[PDB]
Amino acid sequence: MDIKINDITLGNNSPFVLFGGINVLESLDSTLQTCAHYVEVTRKLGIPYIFKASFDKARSSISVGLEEGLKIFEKVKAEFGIPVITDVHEPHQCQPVAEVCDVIQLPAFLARQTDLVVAMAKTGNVVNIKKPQFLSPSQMKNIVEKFHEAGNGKLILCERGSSFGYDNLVVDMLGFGVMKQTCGNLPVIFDVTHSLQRAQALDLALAGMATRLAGLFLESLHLLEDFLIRIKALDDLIKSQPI
Amino acid sequence: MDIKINDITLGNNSPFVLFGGINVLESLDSTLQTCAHYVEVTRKLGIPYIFKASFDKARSSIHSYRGVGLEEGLKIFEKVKAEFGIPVITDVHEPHQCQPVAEVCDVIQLPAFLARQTDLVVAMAKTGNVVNIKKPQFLSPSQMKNIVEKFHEAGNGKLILCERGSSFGYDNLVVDMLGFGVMKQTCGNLPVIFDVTHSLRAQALDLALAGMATRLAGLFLESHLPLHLLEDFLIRIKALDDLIKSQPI
Amino acid sequence: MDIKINDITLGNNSPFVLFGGINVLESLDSTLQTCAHYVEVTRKLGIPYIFKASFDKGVGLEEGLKIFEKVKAEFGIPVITDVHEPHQCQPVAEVCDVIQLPAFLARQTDLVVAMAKTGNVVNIKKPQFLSPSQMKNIVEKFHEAGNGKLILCERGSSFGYDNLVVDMLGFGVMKQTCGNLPVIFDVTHSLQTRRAQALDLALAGMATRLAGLFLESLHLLEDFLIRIKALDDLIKSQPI
Amino acid sequence: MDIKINDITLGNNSPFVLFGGINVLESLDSTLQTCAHYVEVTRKLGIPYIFKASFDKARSSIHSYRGVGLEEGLKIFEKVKAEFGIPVITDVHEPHQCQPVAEVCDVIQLPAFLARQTDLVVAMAKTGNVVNIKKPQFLSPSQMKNIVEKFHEAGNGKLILCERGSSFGYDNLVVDMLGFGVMKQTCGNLPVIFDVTHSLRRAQALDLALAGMATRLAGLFLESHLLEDFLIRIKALDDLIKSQPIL
Ligand SMILES: [Cl-]
Ligand SMILES: [Cl-]
Ligand SMILES: [Cl-]
Ligand SMILES: [Cl-]
Ligand code: NA
Ligand code: NA
Repeated sequence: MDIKINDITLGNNSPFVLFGGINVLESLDSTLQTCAHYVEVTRKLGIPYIFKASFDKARSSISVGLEEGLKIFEKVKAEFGIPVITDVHEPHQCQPVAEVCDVIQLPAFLARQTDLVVAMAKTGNVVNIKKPQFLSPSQMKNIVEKFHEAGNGKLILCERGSSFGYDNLVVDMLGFGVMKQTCGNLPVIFDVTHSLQRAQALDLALAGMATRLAGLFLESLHLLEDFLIRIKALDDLIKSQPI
Repeated sequence: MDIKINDITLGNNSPFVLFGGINVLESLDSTLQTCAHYVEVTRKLGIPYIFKASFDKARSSIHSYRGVGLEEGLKIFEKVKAEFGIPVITDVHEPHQCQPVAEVCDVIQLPAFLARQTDLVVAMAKTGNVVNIKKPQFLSPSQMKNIVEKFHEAGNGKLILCERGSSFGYDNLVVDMLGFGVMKQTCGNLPVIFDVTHSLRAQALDLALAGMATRLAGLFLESHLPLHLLEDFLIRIKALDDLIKSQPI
Repeated sequence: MDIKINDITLGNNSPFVLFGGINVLESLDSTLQTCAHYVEVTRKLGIPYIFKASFDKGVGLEEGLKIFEKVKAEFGIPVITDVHEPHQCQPVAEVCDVIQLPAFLARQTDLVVAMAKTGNVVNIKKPQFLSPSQMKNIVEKFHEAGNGKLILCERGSSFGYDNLVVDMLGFGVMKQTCGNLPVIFDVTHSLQTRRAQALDLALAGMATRLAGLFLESLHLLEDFLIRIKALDDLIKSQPI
Repeated sequence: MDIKINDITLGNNSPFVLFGGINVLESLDSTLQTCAHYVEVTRKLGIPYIFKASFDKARSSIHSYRGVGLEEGLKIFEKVKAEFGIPVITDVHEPHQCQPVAEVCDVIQLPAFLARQTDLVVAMAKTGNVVNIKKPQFLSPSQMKNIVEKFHEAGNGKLILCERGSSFGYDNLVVDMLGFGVMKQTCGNLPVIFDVTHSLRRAQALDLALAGMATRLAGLFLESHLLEDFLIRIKALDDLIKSQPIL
């Protein structure tokens, strides 16, 4: 199943879409500068692009938030004409965030919170569902089920690694196919950035994209360019072969 | 460090406290009947007892009943306290809930999945209430100190640390019995309690006895084990706890 | 199921047996020194005791087996050692009451068969990568090769990289699926990924009701065992 | 570091080499027939190929056939080499097997369960042959350097590291795609190959094999027109990856 995000087509048999941006919105000018760089690189390589940012470091020490965050996203969308993606944490956030942000993201540790699931679904926006670090990939079916029961089928599934002992993550490359097979071939994307815990990012990205995926998260010599050239070469090859 | 909870002393070298009750508040009379059975059995055996329930929580389907909700839940907690004279514990998900819940409930509980969330931590801290911190299944025991430090910074030192197992492959939990000691040593010997119900019956008994062997402040369980085998179960736990606690560290 | 080892009754509802000794036999005099201490401590505590040692990581099988014979003569206790080769099993088992399948060799069917054939009691070291519900597959093999006198020895489970964790639920899974054969707990291996830690882990494991405790390890052993004995005595006095 | 295995160049920046064949040797006829299929497919695609089989090993039942044994097994290997002109690989379990096996078999393989058995390591090293070290599922990739050091101390540096997956809770194996790089960085860029079969459906094996090979590896190891379609896909990805300069 493909999802149309403005003029972008996202699907497991389409050319991969890059999701990327900043960890957390600090200011308008630093956001616009970061987004400009991604746009420039993706444009010249011909890779579709969706800008990503959080308005919150929710876990940091006692060390811009919603209304100002949305203002910045509005400007990003005006200047560059691309879609954006952000995370939501509470039901009450969903409708106002969804008014501006094309894709809204369910954090992996909140995936069981059915009140947030309902509030997200109700917006009718495209939703990115991050897989919990503890969950079998065949269990993503059950979260997909909830969204469908809540009346939203515009769903993206997002790998971010699995718990591996204490304080470590491994990515099970078999999980991609399991999610595609059990969840009706919804777009599957790979959060490489959060899976890592640094040519390691490139190895990981390439291994994941070798399984035939809709897209990838990457965080930004011209390292981003160098990575994307290689990922695009691999993606183009894989997508040119019959499934 | 011990924590006083009304007349109860909670401490890693005190007689274990039972935190027990039900999953979600659904009905007043049913709550009172279940609580009555806990109270009756714990009184019979001389075990300190704190009644547990959730007023609002996610279930396995989007429309399964989440509980009576905050306003009716606190009314039910009030009736439990008035009838039985015992402390109660409940969880919260959002900062706005922290004050109204803390006014009524003796212990407030930070769900394991929210335990790294700063805004909720600060809001819970500022109630001044005793707080039960559930250890996320994806967190190492030496990292509990980071959560404790946030609470300390925000002015609240009355903290309990609650084990509920660690992710082990897919869809599975193991409880590291060494984690208890790591939490004691790294978090200033705050009370450590063991949620055997969510760490998973012959099983619950084995796992409870193993955990309590390491010398813990308390045991945390839900029933709907089977309610009637509670006395059998608690007899064995109290036996072990009394033996362990009666020997010097 | 209980197993008789000479005068000892080994079983999940009998008083726990200690397996303990030295890593590798280096000399006769040394062996007798370490063993005498274990015997002296355990005798006064009333804890049945089986002396454990390897004959090669040191002195080799020829010298090793003479040493073991001397231990048995002097002290009158059973002994336990690992075997690595099918040919070794018969000669070793003439002397050593219990013979041990190393964890790394657990899938080596020709050793299993050669061990079974001796009719000796066998200690099966559970690999850290084997689940407790798969131990029944090793037990199957020994049963088909005609030997049912098996002890299952827990050593911890792989937990991410390097680290080990002991699943306290695995003890019960092994009892239920392997016909309640004696289960013992190698607390030491489980740790080498310390005094206070070994005590907590040993107490926790023995709280699940086990046949024995297995150590790869001013009066630390005696004081450790007092505590373990107290727990065990309590647990074993409770109806199952 | 590359390794020359007759006319084959094995290394992390060379075209991938296929290792595969049969589980245990039974007869000359049976062996030649399976090996012929591998040879035909790999020759048709221009993929270097090393035939694999065991002469003697444990099975999943105590009375399953362990294989034809050392003497007849080596006779069969000799004939595979003469008939097809390819290198072969087999595992050894005992120091005393190492010399005669190494007389015939181009690569000798250290089973994962024996990875830390010093006396076998030494005996394997002393043959001077190319050695394949199977990485235990309970050993981390940074632990492989210790095995490598043993071999080096015993005088043999012609070593391949073979990934097989890692223990992941109960029963499951996961392959850490990051472990390949760790092994290359810590072990002097010795050839690393991927045993995709133990690591575990054709669909599944394909995904996993492609993922591993995307990290840039010396070879692919199978414990076993289907093989053709599979290899066509692996070669496509390998050729692409290998054709680009290392970043
Ligand atoms: Cl709870
Ligand atoms: Cl959790
Ligand atoms: Cl041992
Ligand atoms: Cl292995
Ligand atoms: Na030669
Ligand atoms: Na040679």
